[PDB]
Formats: sequence, C-alpha cells, structure tokens
Amino acid sequence: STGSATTTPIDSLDDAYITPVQIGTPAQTLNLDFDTGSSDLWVFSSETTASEVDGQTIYTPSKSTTAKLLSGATWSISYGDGSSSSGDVYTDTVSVGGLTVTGQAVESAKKVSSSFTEDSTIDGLLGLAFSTLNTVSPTQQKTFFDNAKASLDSPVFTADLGYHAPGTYNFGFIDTTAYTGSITYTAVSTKQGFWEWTSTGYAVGSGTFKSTSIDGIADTGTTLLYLPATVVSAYWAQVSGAKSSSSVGGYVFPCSATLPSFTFGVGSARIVIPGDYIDFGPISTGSSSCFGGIQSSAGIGINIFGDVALKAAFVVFNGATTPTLGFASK
Repeated sequence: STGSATTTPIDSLDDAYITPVQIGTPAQTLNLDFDTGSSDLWVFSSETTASEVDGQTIYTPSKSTTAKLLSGATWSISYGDGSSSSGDVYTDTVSVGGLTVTGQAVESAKKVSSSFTEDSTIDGLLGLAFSTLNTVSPTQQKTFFDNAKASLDSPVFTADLGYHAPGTYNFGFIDTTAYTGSITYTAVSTKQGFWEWTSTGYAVGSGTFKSTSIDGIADTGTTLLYLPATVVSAYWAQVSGAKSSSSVGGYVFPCSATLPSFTFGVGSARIVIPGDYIDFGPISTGSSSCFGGIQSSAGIGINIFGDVALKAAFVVFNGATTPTLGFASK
C-alpha cells in the first residue's frame, strides 16, 4: 500500500504545516502537524477542557463506531518549545492520503497548553519519530508509520515541504519526479528516538564550505534551523545589523536586509537553503526588526534541522531494519 497527502503552511511564514487525517468511522477529518521529532498522535477532542479549545476541529470518539477506549492508558507530553498536552487514549481507524491503519492509538487531549489553544489551525500532532519516544502509559503505543510499515510497498515516508506553498507527505514510495539529481543517504542513530544524523558541514552564501560534523535531528515539527553557536554567528555576521537579542530570544536582523543562503552537507552532497527561507518577518507587527530562521541550539542540547532546512530538500525517512535518511535537492 501507499499514501499521499498534501501538507499546507498554517500561515504566511510557514510556522508549521498541517496535513488532513481521517479518524474514525464515519471519518472525522482533523488537520494534524506531522512531527518527525515526536511519537504521539494526539488530537483535540470532545474530552478537551472546553476553555482550552478555541477554533480547533475536535475528534469525538463517541461518534466513531470503530473507536475503543484503550482502558487505563494515559499520555502526557512536553515539547521543546515548552508546550504540553495530556489525556487518555482510544484506538481507531486512521487514514492519511489513502493509507489506512486500523487499531491506531489516538491520544485524546484532556488538557493542552496555551500555545495549542491559541493556534486554531492545528487540531493535533501526528508523531513520526521512533515509537520508543511514545508517551502512552502503561503500554507504549506505536506511531502511525510503525503500524503501517509492514503493509507499505517500501518501508519509507518522504517529506516534501513547500516554501510559502503546499507540499507533500508520501508513505510507502519515493516519487522520483519530486526531486532533482540523486538522493544522498546518510546514517541514522535511533539511540535518542529521533531521526538523528550527522551533517558534513556548511557554507554561508557564496563562501567556502567548512567541513565539520554536525549531529542533529530531522524534525518537521520544529519551524527553524537550530545549529551550534559558532555556525550561527558565522551566518549572521554576513548580515549588516544582525544581532542576537536576549529580549527577543534570538538573532534578529534589519527587515531591509537581503539574506545570504545557507548550505548544509549531506555526505558529499549539498543542500542550499535560499536566503528568503531564513526570513521570519517582523518580530512584532510593524517592526523593522525581523526574526531570523537560523538560531543557536546552545540552549537546547541538540541541533535541529527543522522546517527551514527540510523545506529546501526532498527528504526520505527510510524505516528499513537499519534506518537511514535521504536528502535530494528539488
């Protein structure tokens, strides 16, 4: 089997991407944030504290003839941005782009933190990291991809995120029309539960490539590119007036600037992020200070190849017995 679904930016900055997901019988379609940095499929629901729902579409398990309470199971997750959610668990039929999994754990939110409430466009998350990170207790649950894997034509999914435009998540096949050149595959460590890999270096603009190992994670659920402070300083030094602002929370730059590109290495291959992809717009409405899309990971503990980086590539998440990542230009 295969599936193919379009993923759409939630706003004009590509702050996140939403993908429609069919849950239950008859289908209830919710727009979920596909997140290769976590491993829970959780949704706003009829169980979510009413004051914490503000415009989201909710899953109502009592209206699904295939929903079953997973008795005793609870979940609770905290994300790198400080947001969180928790609740109980149903199993139900979940379909993405024509690919159906029966008995998928659908984690129903009883509580969500303010940032989720405040984002009316995201109805939940669909985790695509390794199932060892799933938070369901006392019986850990499998991701949608893990459940689908055996049925797929090939044990892979691909992320093809758009810049200020829709893109595609495919399951079970590699669309050879969706990228240019060849796909370069690179090793993955699953030891932390992530799609963790080592970039071979970087360049800023037309500058020379610096060969240096950068371990990090391919994370579709993180907006920006978070790299070591040395790398980030080298990038922003090429932008007149750019500075790290403690009060704003990262590098800002004059909105009048033209940003240089940023290249990252995948083996001997190179992925070029155009400068425009690094512009996240005014820090507040009407400001002439703009927020940068490349930020330091120094306070995180891990480097994160988030959407800024991934949207410059066609990315293969290869879930074979030994997982690997593939990157192609597009």
